[PDB]
Parts: sequence; C-alpha cells; structure tokens
Amino acid sequence: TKRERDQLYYECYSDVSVHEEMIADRVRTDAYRLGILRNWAALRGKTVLDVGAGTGILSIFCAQAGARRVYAVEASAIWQQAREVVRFNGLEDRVHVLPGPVETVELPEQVDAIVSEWMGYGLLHESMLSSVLHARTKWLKEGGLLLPASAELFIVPISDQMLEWRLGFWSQVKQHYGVDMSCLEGFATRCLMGHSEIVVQGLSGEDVLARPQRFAQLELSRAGLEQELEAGVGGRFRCSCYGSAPMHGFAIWFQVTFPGEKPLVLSTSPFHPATHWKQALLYLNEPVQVEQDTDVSGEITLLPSRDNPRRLRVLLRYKVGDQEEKTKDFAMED
Amino acid sequence: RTKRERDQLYYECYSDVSVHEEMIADRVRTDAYRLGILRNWAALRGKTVLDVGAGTGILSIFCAQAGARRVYAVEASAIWQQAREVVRFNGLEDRVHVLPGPVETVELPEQVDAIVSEWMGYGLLHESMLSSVLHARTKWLKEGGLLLPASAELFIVPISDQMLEWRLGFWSQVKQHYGVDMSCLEGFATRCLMGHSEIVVQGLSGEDVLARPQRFAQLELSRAGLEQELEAGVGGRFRCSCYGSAPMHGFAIWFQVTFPGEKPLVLSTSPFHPATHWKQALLYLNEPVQVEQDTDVSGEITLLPSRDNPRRLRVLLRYKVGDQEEKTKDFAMED
Ligand SMILES: C[C@H](N)C(=O)Nc1ccc2n[nH]c(-c3cccc(S(=O)(=O)N(C)C)c3)c2c1
Ligand SMILES: C[C@H](N)C(=O)Nc1ccc2n[nH]c(-c3cccc(S(=O)(=O)N(C)C)c3)c2c1
Ligand SMILES: Nc1ncnc2c1ncn2[C@@H]1O[C@H](CSCC[C@H](N)C(=O)O)[C@@H](O)[C@H]1O
Ligand SMILES: Nc1ncnc2c1ncn2[C@@H]1O[C@H](CSCC[C@H](N)C(=O)O)[C@@H](O)[C@H]1O
Repeated sequence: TKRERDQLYYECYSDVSVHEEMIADRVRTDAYRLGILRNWAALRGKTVLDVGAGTGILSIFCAQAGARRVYAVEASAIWQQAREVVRFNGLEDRVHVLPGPVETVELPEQVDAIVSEWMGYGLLHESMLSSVLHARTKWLKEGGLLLPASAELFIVPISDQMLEWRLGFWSQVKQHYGVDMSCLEGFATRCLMGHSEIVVQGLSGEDVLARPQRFAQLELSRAGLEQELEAGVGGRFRCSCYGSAPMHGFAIWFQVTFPGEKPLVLSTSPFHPATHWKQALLYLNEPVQVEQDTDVSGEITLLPSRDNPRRLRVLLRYKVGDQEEKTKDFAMED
Repeated sequence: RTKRERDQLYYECYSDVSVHEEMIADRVRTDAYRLGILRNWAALRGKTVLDVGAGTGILSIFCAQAGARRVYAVEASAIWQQAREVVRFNGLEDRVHVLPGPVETVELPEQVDAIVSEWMGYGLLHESMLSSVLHARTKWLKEGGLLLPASAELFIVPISDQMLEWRLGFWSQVKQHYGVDMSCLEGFATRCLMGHSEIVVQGLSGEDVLARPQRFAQLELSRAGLEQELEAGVGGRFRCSCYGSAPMHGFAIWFQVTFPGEKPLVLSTSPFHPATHWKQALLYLNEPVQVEQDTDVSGEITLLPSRDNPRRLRVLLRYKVGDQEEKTKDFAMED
C-alpha cells in the first residue's frame, strides 16, 4: 500500500545514519557546494526550491550563494533537524523548512531554481527523480535553473576482484585446514552470482574490462521525461574486452552535470574517487572467460518495479563473444 | 510467526554460502576447533562422534582425521547436501554420515562417545543453539562422554567506543569541511545511535576498554540444570572501577570457550585477543556518561531468549555509574 510504502521509505531518512553517510560523502557534498556557488549569478536575489532538503545543508549552500528565499521541502521527520540547523545558522528569515511531500506542499510563490540530490543506487533507485520533475512542472518558472541539470548512465563488463576471491576461497581451504572443499565452488557461484539482485559494491579501474559505454542521457528540462522514466530508460551498448579476465557481469554508474565559469560533473565511475553510491553490479549466473578483443554487446532498461515504484528494476540482454544472447531481470537488493 | 516459519527463515541463512565462508575464514575459530579436536585424538581414536550442526561438514572431517571410526554430521539446513559432497570428495563417506534435519528429532543408530559443536552466537547465546547441543548431550552422549568445547565464560566491561565517539562528533566537524554549523544535531545523533534497545555487534580494541573485564557467568556444559538456567536466564552481578576520564557509552560483553587438552585450548572473543567473526556484543546507554579514574560501575546482567523468537538474544541490564541513580535497559539482538 502507498501509505505504508511512504511511511517505511521516509523512516529511513528520519534516522541520522544515511544523512551522516551523505554529508561524509565529500565528493557528493563538495560537488553540490561548488555547483551552487558557481551558479551565484542565477541565484543571488532569487528564490530556490530544495526538493528533499534532509538536514537542510543544500538549502543553506543556496542561502550562502545569496538566494533571497529558499523553500526546504522534506517529507521525512528529519525536517525538524533541518529547521533546527537553519535556526542554528541564523537563516530562519531566508530558508523556510516545509514538512511533507513536494507533490502536495504549498509554496507561497513559484521559484527561479530547483536544487535536489535525488540520485539513488543505479541513478534511478528510489525513483526520486519523478518528485523533482513534478516540482519542476508545478513550481519552477519557465526558464528557471535545475541543479543538477542532466544525468548520464554508463555500463561496462567487469571482473570483480572481491567476488573472484570469494569464489576461489573454497579451493584454498585444503592448504589452510587440510580439508578439500574445492567442490563447493559451484554452490558458492549459485549463491553469489545466480540471484537476480542488483548488488551495490565499489569497484576499481582494474575491475573494468573495456571502454565504459554511455547507454542513456537524461536532460531534466526535456518535456516527455516523466513518461520515459515509467516506460523505462536505456538502450544498446557494444564494447571490446582489453584482456584475459573472468567476467562476472556488468557495472552501471552515473554522473550528473551542473551548469557553470564551466560545467561541474559529479561522477560515480570506478575510475573516480569513491562515493556512497559505489556502482550497481549486474552479475551473470556464472563467470565467463573473456580475452583481448572479445565482443560484449547487449541492451539494458532501467524501470520501476511493478509492486514498489521506488524499487529499481534492470532488464538486461547481453552477448559475450560467441556465447548465445542471454537475458537477466534484476531488482535492487533489500 | 509460526515455529515452522521461524525455523525455515533461520535455516535459510545457513543454506547459503556466505555464513560458512565467514566462519571458515575465521582462522582463530576454525584453528581452535582443528587443534582442540586433534589434541583430543586419545579419547576420539576409534570412537563415535556427533557433530551438532555440521554445516559444510568441516568439524566432522577434523574428527575423522583425529581417528574417529564413526561421525554423525547432523545439519538441519539445506547445507547438509554440501556436507555430503565435501565428505564424498575427501573420500570419507564410510566414516562420516551426514544426517539431515534437527538434532532434536534425528535418529542415530547408537549413543556416541563425544559431541563436538560450534554452537556459539553473538553474545555467546544469540541463536539459542546451546539448547540443541544440550538436548543432544542428554539424549545421545554416553555417561562420562566428551563435549567439545566443554565450558564457556561470559565477560563484561564498560567501554568508550572510539568509533561511536567519531560518529557523534561528526556533526561538530561539518562547519570545518562545508561552512555549515550542524553541531546542534549531536543530540539527534545520540538519540538515534544510543537511544535504541538493540545489541550492536562491533569489533573493539583495548583503547575502548574502561576497566578490568569482569567474568559474570561460567557455563559448565556437563552441569545438570543448565537448560533450566538458560530458560530462567544466565548472568550475575558485576562491579569494576574505571581506569581514567572518558565518555562512557555502555558495556561490551564477550565469551571464551574451553576445550580439554597438553594444556586446555581457550577460544576467546575478547577485544584484547585476535579478531573473530563474533566481535563483541555492545550494550549502549541512552546517552554518554562522563567517568573519572576509580569511578565505580556495577550492576547485574541476564542473558535469556526473547518471548516472540526464542533464538533471539535478550539482555536485561541493571547498572549504576558512580552516584548517578541505578538505571535499567532491556536489549534485543539487532536483525
Ligand atoms: C536519494 C539520495 N540522493 C541518496 O543518496 N540516498 C541514500 C544515501 C545513502 C544511503 N545509504 N543507504 C541507503 C539506503 C539503504 C537501504 C535502503 C535504501 S532505500 O530502500 O532506497 N530507502 C531510502 C529506504 C537506501 C542510502 C540512500
Ligand atoms: C552459531 C554459529 N556458531 C555462528 O557463529 N553463526 C554465525 C556465524 C556468522 C554469521 N554472520 N552473520 C550471521 C548472522 C547474520 C544475520 C542473522 C543471523 S541469525 O538471526 O542469528 N540467523 C542465523 C538467522 C546471523 C552469522 C551467524
Ligand atoms: N517526494 C518527496 N518530497 C519531499 N522530500 C522527499 C521526497 N522524496 C524524497 N524526499 C527526501 O529527500 C531526501 C533525499 S537525501 C538528500 C538530503 C539532503 N538534500 C542532502 O543532500 O544531504 C530525503 O531526506 C528524503 O526523505
Ligand atoms: N537444532 C539444530 N539441529 C541441527 N543443525 C542445527 C541446529 N541448530 C543449528 N543448526 C546448524 O548448525 C550450524 C551451526 S554454524 C556452522 C557450524 C559448522 N560445523 C562449522 O563450524 O563450520 C548451522 O549450519 C545451522 O544450520
């Protein structure tokens, strides 16, 4: 039920831990600070809607860039901590915390700018972008500023170092304890790779087996986008492996772009500094060995789950070299 | 919340590889049992063994290697199928017999000369598996029979969790990195991280320990009314004296278990010993208390099963810190 699903979802954000995690994410939090301060021209003297203000930090960054008024809308009980932070920084007169969903809140005026940190695992887990787009339609003036303004999604075949050690563990028992358990490699593979869950795990550049491929671009200003999101977003990809590796499946990640000076990009690439998002891993049922110039192709759609519209679903089709086309349907882990 | 529903959810954890990888990767735990079993070759060579919860079968195989003639590997989760294959692959399928199902209901062809079991949960008694080992002792161990391990001890000490101290202080550091003062959120963070009634499993070290650890219970597995003690709740009074000035966050408990020898082998989960998968079980007060050198800390702790889930550890804590009034807190193992 909606009532139950919202209450359960907002329960997460009424607790300190996820906000500690988000603000401790320097890459994420510095990116928004600099994205905002670099848009001082467009914000100074202007009104801002912060969609999902949480502890209020981004609304305060907007005030510090010289916005005349900032509506900090927060649906979870954390709105009380945002009010306390705004009062505590002496900005009660410039930042107004409004409890409740952005979909139903009443702003006194339309706004010149929206700022929101709406991105989930795999970019679209939690489906918060719908709330930002709802706010854009209803509260942003024609021509108004969107922070960030766009998002891009990337895919690449990976060999996951940590998964490889966990799979290989059972073959090393004999050397450690004088019992041969190498026969549980099959079992370990079914348990760790044969599930249909998206796995959130940080990779390094060494886990990446080809040139990453962009499979989608979301321009938040593009009319049509709400409908695209419920249809599902994605496309085809093609790439060539660098070398011999046990391929475990694919990583997807995203970046978002603030307008500038010059445009600031917040990346969640494994080639770039770690963020709380890590990457979203799509494991094959078992490893497939690949080689220099092995062709990996397929097609991916990100769409909301039927039973929970905040639950990211990934439909993957893929071909590794001369192995036949396969299909796998993933849902975000609990 | 039916018994058959609680059981199938519990055993579904053990039917998956992850827990068995974690346990076998725990060198301290796994070496202690290898060594504790092989050290006991005398009483095992040519003898019958019951392995209560054989899992992937590893301890059942240590016993065959120790020279046991017949080992019954009882395992209630679907992992018994993986144990059968491990035994087969190590060429031991005539000495080690994997029997599926709960030890409470399975049929051995005979009484056994030894029980071995790795029954220990977080805070020692989380999962309430000791009850199954004792059921099997009563029902299947011969008079004068051997138990591996033989005893367990519970320990308690006031702690100043350096990790929690960092997390509570985090909101005071926001102004320095980002130019926003969020120091006013310390109270909120304290309510969230300390104000709940969950036992937190977390690895401490000496720097976290505020006093001499106190033993608050000794479980001799051979002792008669132990099952009844477990139902009533095991525990006892404790008192200690703080080492220095510190924000006290609460208590850590841990356990060791002892195998008979050589000398007796002690598997310890103390924060002063090498790290295990069990770590320590943390009991936080609702908020920090400032203690000083020689600040007196005392109370009484009971460990017992929860009412709704009998496999869920509950801790009743009564404590007093200096001249603050006695307080009470009732903890249940985190899910
Ligand atoms: C949208 C925003 N920009 C964001 O980054 N949110 C974050 C940030 C940090 C998180 N740490 N863990 C989680 C998390 C953990 C478990 C479950 C879920 S959930 O089902 O999507 N949920 C919100 C209840 C989320 C985080 C979510
Ligand atoms: C008793 C045995 N000796 C042992 O050490 N068991 C272990 C060992 C490692 C574990 N890693 N995580 C868990 C764990 C994680 C979630 C839930 C639970 S549970 O409620 O107690 N349950 C079994 C369903 C347990 C472990 C249990
Ligand atoms: N439809 C909606 N209306 C209002 N707030 C929402 C919302 N959907 C999600 N939120 C809130 O949006 C927040 C996203 S997390 C980001 C919090 C804060 N802006 C920061 O950057 O640290 C959560 O607090 C969540 O409760
Ligand atoms: N009453 C019971 N009867 C049989 N098996 C049980 C049981 N209670 C718990 N178990 C099983 O006991 C095991 C304990 S943990 C794994 C122990 C394994 N012998 C090892 O040391 O690596 C789990 O596999 C669990 O499923």
